[PDB]
Amino acid sequence: PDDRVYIVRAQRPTYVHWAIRKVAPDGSAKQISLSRSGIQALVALEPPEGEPYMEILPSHWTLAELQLGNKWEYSATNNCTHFVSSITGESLPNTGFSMALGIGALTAI
Repeated sequence: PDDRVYIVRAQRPTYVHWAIRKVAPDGSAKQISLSRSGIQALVALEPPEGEPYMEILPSHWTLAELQLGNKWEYSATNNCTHFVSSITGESLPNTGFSMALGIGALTAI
């Protein structure tokens, strides 16, 4: 019940990565966003990366965690901003796609 959950923002070289992070009382953290396996984008845990942008509800974590391993169809109009916004209801600037790299910008697992 003491877990805190945030939208986090990580500036990457070609685009802005958005994620959801859960921080435990002991300061350990988990983070979910979009990654890829080869050419397949997907929802995945990732190392905590980036700066807290906005605190949100614990229930938002559950929504993200329930999507782990789902496929994602990655595009200019469907990227990490949309993943986070669809969970949280928060508007984020559509900064979350790399025109130069497209899906290549996502971290490989």
